[PDB]
Amino acid sequence: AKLDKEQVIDNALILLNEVGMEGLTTRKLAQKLGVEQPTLYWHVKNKRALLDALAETILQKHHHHVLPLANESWQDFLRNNAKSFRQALLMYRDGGKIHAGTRPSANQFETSEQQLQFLCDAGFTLTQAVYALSSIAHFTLGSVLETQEHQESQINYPPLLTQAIDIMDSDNGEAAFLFVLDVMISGLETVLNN
Amino acid sequence: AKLDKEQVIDNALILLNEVGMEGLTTRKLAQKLGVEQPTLYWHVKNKRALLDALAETILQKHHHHVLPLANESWQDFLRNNAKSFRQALLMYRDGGKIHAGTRPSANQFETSEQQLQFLCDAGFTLTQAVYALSSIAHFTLGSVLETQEHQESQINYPPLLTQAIDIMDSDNGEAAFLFVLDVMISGLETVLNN
Repeated sequence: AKLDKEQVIDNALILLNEVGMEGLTTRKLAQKLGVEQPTLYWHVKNKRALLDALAETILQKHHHHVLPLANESWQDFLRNNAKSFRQALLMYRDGGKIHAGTRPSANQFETSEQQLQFLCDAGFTLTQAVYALSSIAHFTLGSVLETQEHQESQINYPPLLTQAIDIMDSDNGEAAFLFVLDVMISGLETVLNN
Repeated sequence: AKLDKEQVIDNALILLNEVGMEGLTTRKLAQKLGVEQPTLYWHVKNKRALLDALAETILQKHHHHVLPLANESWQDFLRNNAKSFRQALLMYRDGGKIHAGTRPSANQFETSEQQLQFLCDAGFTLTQAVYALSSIAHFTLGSVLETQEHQESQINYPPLLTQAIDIMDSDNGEAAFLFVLDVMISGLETVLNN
């Protein structure tokens, strides 16, 4: 057959888990596909384009809470959107690092617009809606980077710090994530007050 | 002279700006120092140990709001700690990526303990204090990763999304960062209520 983009990206996702972000290169991916680099080039012009395509595909495949459910409040929508995002980023090795800085793809323009419109319809200004979505994206990304790096690891701390480390690490940052997510929702409610 | 750790790390910081995180390798750093790898080994046993040392040194050199100022409220302390952190992470190429997952070093144990004690003294439970500090760290890290990747880059979006991109990018995420930081503070105030 012809080499198609889905075939390229599915093979790349496999390779990402096998070797990690740093290890992933277009040379290696070409080898895996049994083509030469000029052939792969038409699909992914360089490593950064490859990583962008991986990031987009991981969300498309695994980040499903991208619109509010029927009757869902904006509070529940942000909460569930964040949880869905976090789980999607945790699906692949270096998933957080891969995601950072990427934009929505063409197949996500529609739902990204609807998110913004939804929040505006809830009473947020456009600026406040943009910032609210950024709050969830950035906090979630930071949370995932932290847990992935701690996991990826394969000493006498003071006592409060020793408890702190145990509190963050013992569930891979889940409880802390939930707590902050409710903190953010409550602070946004406060923004809507004035 | 003898090769000392400060000399190793200062040279590594230079190399980090020159080549980036991915490009940075112990082979290249050995070359820069004019030593062989077994000699460098005694300082940094591998790349991950090198990156940990860079992360720690960048905070030591540039992240100065690590304790509350005389008379500072916990609200102002978290705000200024976050701002100080963000600026420190932006000082170096891939500063955000480098930082992710690292722990405080021995020279930061004292101030990390005092941060926790301070928040407890303000009325936070230890668990709430740990989570509050995580909220600032993770959100700030996500904010910096996003701006660094957008900058590091060297198309018809729908209209709200087009405005969203402009709102986030036009000041490298500064206004959004400030807004969320106040959102987090307000939500934490709400936590202290109950």
